Formats: sequence, structure tokens, C-alpha cells
Amino acid sequence: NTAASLQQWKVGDKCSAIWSEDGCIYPATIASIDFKRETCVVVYTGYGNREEQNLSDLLSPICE
Ligand SMILES: CN(C)C(=N)NCCC[C@H](N)C(=O)O
Repeated sequence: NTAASLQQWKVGDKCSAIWSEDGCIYPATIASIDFKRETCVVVYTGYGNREEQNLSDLLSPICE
């Protein structure tokens, strides 16, 4: 189940995010967090793409 919904993040943290385009988990680092939108922008590592994710949706990063 999705137990990791108790996520609290800071900018510059590595994580994994769901790509809007494929819907898959990809490695991304937090570029900015807007606690009011309860969301944060992540930059997909290796790609350079950036999109906004929910703090609670963010998953633990890769082993890199
Ligand atoms: C998780 N991400 C961002 C990716 N798997 N990206 C691949 C496509 C990257 C290209 N700049 C584009 O956005 O079209």
C-alpha cells in the first residue's frame, strides 16, 4: 500500500517523481517547494525536465 504519504521534504533533496507524460517513477531532485500549494517542482535527473509534484506524492530517491 502507499504508506509513504507522510512525506516532508526540503529543497535540494533527491527523490523520485511520477512523470506526467508516462506516469512512471523517475529520479528527480527538488528544485523548489511551495508548501502552500503543498507541491514542489522537481527536476528529473538525467533529463533536466522539471514539473510540479505533490510533496506527499514524492517517493524516496534512487540508489545514486
Ligand atoms: C522523467 N523524464 C523527464 C523523462 N523520462 N524524460 C524523457 C523526455 C525528456 C525530454 N526533454 C522531453 O520532455 O520531451
